[PDB]
Amino acid sequence: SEQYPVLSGAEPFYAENGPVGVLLVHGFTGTPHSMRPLAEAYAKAGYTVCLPRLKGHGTHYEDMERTTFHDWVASVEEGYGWLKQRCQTIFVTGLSMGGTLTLYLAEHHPDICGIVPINAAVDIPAIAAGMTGGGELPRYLDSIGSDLKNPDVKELAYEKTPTASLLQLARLMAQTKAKLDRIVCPALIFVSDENHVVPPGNADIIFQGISSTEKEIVRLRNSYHVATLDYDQPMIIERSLEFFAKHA
Repeated sequence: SEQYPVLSGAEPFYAENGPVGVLLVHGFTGTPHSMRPLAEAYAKAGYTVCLPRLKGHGTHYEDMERTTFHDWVASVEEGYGWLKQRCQTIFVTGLSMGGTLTLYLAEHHPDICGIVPINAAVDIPAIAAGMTGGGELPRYLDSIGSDLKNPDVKELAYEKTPTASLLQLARLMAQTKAKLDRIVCPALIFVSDENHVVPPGNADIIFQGISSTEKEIVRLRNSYHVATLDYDQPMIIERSLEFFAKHA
């Protein structure tokens, strides 16, 4: 149970429109802020939209510290269920760990129409390494800002990362990576060529691992990791809309 109140800007976003739905998943220590411009664009295009707030996110990092990856999965599952009550057709898109959760969801549901992971994380060796090796880490790691090309964007995210939450992320990534072959729905995979957080190599692990018969990669050349708020935002939105229309 969250002990801290939800912060302004971190609210989930819902829009009831047509029978085709899009689930949007934000990232680790992040908030719905990172996916909001996408959610709004898709809503305006006539899609039913669900952008949930991950448990322990958008409140306080102490809440986050208390969560496990199961809680984050449950938050996304709640959004899937909300769409299930309203939509004949469901797409899922997500940034970073949101992309990881997008893959995870496609691995455990048979009726997802398509996925759009954006810089999804499935293998970050430094993380598991540090959780089981190296020296003892502080309880909280200091955030020093978001990986963005555009300097004038401020992402709404925690100023500290609970180290305990890193193990949860590592477990989520490991279990998602192991089950990639269960994914059969069409996939549009975005990857930033320059990325200082997730190795772009992850996109290939995903591309090769999934069983999808229709899969594509779009390499973004004008964005860093937080691409949804970076210069390539218009392309991400446009290509995603084309993807939704192609498969619905």
